[PDB]
Amino acid sequence: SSFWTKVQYQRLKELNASGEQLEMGFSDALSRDRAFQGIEHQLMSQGKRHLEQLRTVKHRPALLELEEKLAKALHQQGFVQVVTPTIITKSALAKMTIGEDHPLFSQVFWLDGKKCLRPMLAPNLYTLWRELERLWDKPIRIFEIGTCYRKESQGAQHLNEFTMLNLTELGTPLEERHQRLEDMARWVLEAAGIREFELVTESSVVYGDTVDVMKGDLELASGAMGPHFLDEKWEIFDPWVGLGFGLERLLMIREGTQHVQSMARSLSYLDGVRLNIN
Amino acid sequence: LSSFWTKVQYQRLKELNASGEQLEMGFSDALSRDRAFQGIEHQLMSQGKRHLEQLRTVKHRPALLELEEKLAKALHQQGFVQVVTPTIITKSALAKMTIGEDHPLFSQVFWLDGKKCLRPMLAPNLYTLWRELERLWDKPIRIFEIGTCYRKESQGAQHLNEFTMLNLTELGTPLEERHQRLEDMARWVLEAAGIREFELVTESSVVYGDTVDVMKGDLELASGAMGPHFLDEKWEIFDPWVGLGFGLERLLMIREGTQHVQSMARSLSYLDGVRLNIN
Repeated sequence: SSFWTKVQYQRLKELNASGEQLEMGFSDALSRDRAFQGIEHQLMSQGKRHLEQLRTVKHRPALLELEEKLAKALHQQGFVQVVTPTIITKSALAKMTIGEDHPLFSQVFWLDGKKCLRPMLAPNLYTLWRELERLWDKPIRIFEIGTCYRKESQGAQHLNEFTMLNLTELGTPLEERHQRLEDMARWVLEAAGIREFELVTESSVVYGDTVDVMKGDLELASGAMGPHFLDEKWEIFDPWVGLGFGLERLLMIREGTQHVQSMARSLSYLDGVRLNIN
Repeated sequence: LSSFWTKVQYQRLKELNASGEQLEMGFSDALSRDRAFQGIEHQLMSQGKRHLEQLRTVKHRPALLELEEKLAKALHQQGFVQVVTPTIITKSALAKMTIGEDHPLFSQVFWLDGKKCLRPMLAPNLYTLWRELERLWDKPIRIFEIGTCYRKESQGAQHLNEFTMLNLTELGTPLEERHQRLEDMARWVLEAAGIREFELVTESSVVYGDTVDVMKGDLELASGAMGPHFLDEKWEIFDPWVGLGFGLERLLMIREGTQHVQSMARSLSYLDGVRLNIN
């Protein structure tokens, strides 16, 4: 009836110990300790092995292989990729809501009294939409892949630095909005190797007719469409659809993993492998 | 040659990547001037629109993104392992780059709070990876990273708070081959970026190791160094090594011969070197 001690559970965890392995039980406190050195060793061996694949054939971790595969898949559907500032103005962050109540101000990393690290890509993409609409015929399709920051979590699994992928279409014919939302989820998720997922539609006073792509309980992405009450402040007058994916979750929810930090930007892990091993 | 572009017209033609010729030309008076302006602006805008049409119909991604992929693949080919590290670093990390209130680096940095700031360079994170990997992989160990870095101060006429760096390194380079290895790194990167002429100026500082800079005539394309280095002690590094760092936007600017370093940087007012403010 003796189970893993603290440090043992936490160590095995970083090493991506299964859920079952973690729930293992032993008779005596020493018998346990013996088999501990046993599992850790096996898991370490796997990490070294995987790291060997990175050194000799991949040459880049999953996050980057995923980004390229997703970008290419969208370039193929005629999406134009853009790269915008990670540093946005207070003024821009404010337009992300109506009224003088800007909840987002309490969860962002302020650099200045005027500047902050973007916690999302929407304000930048909103800006480009307005500019491209005057230059390009619709539908207009653009997306971006990049780091976003949020100083405070909503759960003990929300990273400070995370990678997002927002793709949008300005000019979507109204009756095609839902279908286009499905297309986007399909193009991205299939390209990531995830075929199962529901498009749980929803509609709130605020969020509006918001869409949540999910694989059971876990949400892979969040999307919305326009006319949207935020279009006024941004000067957008065309209907649209957009979807935002958190790439670390996609990596997580793909190669089934314990912690999401195993593959997020890090110094402790390399391509999902803890570094202080064997 | 009596009247030249107003401090407003000059600035506008600059944004629209007007050539240095156009920026200088003068005229008889305010008219011949204000007429040639709208005439040049119009041509520059047709240009930008045309370049954007290429982006929209065939490239599907801007120069910065295209360059990043070419450079990364070129290094994967020479056996370099690409890594991705956090943009937020500790005060300790920054300090190990020898400093405190000592060097103004602490004042050139964007602090998020009392113990963390946005990385102004990629060195500390790579320093950490060397340490970890030296225990798992046979040397020479080759790794590199392409990522955003932050500095809140201007050095030259150009200044980006957000810039993209490419730092490649080799841990375990034999002493007698360091200079050559720097040549190689300089070559693999720049040649892939489409820049053919450049020189590695090695300054054997009589005070602090050897400082290396890749120069293009008078412009600096990359900054580097080699170990043993006086900072290796704190980072627990003991092997010889070489590293080179490149600012991608600057590289792009140098190559395409453009006015602003921001026209191809992360932006909201530019897209693939083109000012959106056009028609």
